[PDB]
Amino acid sequence: INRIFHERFPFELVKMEFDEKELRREISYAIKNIHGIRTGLFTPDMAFETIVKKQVKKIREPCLKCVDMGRTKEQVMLLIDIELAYMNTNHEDFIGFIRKGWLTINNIGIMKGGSKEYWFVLTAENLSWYKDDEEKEKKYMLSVDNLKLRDVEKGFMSSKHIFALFNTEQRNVYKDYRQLELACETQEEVDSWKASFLRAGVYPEPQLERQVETIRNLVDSYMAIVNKTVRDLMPKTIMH
Repeated sequence: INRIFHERFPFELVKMEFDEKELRREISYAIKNIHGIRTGLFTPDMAFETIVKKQVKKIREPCLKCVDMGRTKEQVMLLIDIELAYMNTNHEDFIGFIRKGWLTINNIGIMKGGSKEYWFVLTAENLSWYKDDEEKEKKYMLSVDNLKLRDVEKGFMSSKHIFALFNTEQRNVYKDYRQLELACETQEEVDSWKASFLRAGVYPEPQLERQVETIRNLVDSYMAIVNKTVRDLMPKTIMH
């Protein structure tokens, strides 16, 4: 049973919730107030320390519950007070810081081999084509952003219904050979694809924020260490 604790206890340490909006408000005001009258060149350190101390002070609750599940409690409190006395930034911290289907190729070059069906996956973020349906080859990748839909130039006979994907806002050609014409058996599939591409985001035919996020990245990294330590001392302090 006393080893149910020491495995329930980590659960009590992860019941803590943080209001990120209030957190970013406090970080911003901390940076501005620390510089005082100056505009500052580098991110202040006291902004990091002030936030971390506020979060560490909450660990007292689960630790006292674990004990209940005089001298023992006094030791636990002391082991938490000493966590607020010094910020050891050398302890392994960050030092120095939608639609799928088979589609054929209409414009065939030497690199295409022939007019064959390829497995195509469309997501909100990117586009991918594969020789098979295992989605492992990753032969061709194309981004949804900076992409535009195009129609086949007048004169093409609709033996197969085709839509074209052409990247227009990138210097990366993304292997857009002959405008990357993809054919379907019926027009309904082509229109469904075009709608899917546009829904994905395809074109239809202060520096203070970086500092705030950098502080947040550091605070989370440090508290990962602090939680690891308290998870280790509590099973030992109570035994001793």
